[PDB]
Amino acid sequence: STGSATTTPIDSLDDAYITPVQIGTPAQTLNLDFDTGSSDLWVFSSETTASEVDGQTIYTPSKSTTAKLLSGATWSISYGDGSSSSGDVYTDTVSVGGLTVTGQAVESAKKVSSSFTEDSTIDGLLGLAFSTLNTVSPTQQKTFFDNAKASLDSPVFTADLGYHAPGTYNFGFIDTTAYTGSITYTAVSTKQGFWEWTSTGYAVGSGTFKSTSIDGIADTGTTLLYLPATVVSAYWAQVSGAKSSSSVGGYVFPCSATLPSFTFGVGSARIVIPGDYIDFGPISTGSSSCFGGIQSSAGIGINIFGDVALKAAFVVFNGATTPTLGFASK
Repeated sequence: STGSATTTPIDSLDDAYITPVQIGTPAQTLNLDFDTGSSDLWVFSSETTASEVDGQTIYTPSKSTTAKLLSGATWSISYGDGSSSSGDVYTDTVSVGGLTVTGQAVESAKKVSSSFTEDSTIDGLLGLAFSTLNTVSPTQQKTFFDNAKASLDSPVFTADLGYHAPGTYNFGFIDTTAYTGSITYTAVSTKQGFWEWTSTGYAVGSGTFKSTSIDGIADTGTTLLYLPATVVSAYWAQVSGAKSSSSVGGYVFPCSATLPSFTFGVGSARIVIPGDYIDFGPISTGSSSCFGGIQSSAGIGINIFGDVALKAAFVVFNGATTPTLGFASK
């Protein structure tokens, strides 16, 4: 089997991407944030505190003939950005782009933090990291991808995120028409539950490439590119007037600037992030100070290849017995 779904930016800055997901019988379609940095499939639901719902589409398990309460199971998750959610658990039929899993754990939110409430366009998350991070207790549950894996033509999914435009998540096959040149594969460590890999270095604009190992995670659920402070300083030093602002919470730059590209290494290959991808616009409406898309990972504890980086590539998440990551230009 295979699946193929379109993923769409939630706003004009590509802050996140939503992908339609069918849950239950008859289908209830929710728009979920596919997140390769976590491993819970959770949804706004009929059980969510009413004051914490503001425009989201909710899953109503009582209206699904295939929904079954997973007796005794609860979940609770906190994310890197400080947001959180929790609730109880159903199993139900879940389909993504024609690919169907029966008995998928669907985690029903009773509580969500304000950040989720305020984002009316995101109805939940669909985790695509390794199932070892799944927070369901007392019986840990598998991700959609883990459940689908044995049925897939090939045990892979791919992320093809668009810049200010729709893109694609595919399951079970590699679309050889979706990228240019070759795919370069690189080793993955699952020791922390993430798609963790080591970049071979970087360049700023037309500058020389610096060979240096950068350990980080491929995370579709993080907006920006978070790298070591040395790297990030070298980038923003090439932008006149750029500075790190503690009051704003990162690097800002004059909105009149033209940003340089940023290149990262995948083995001997190179992925080029165009400068425009690094512009996240005015810090506040009407401001002439703009927020940078490359930020320091210092104090996160890990480097994160988020959407800013991933959308410059066709990315293969290979879930074979020995997982790997592949990157191609497109």
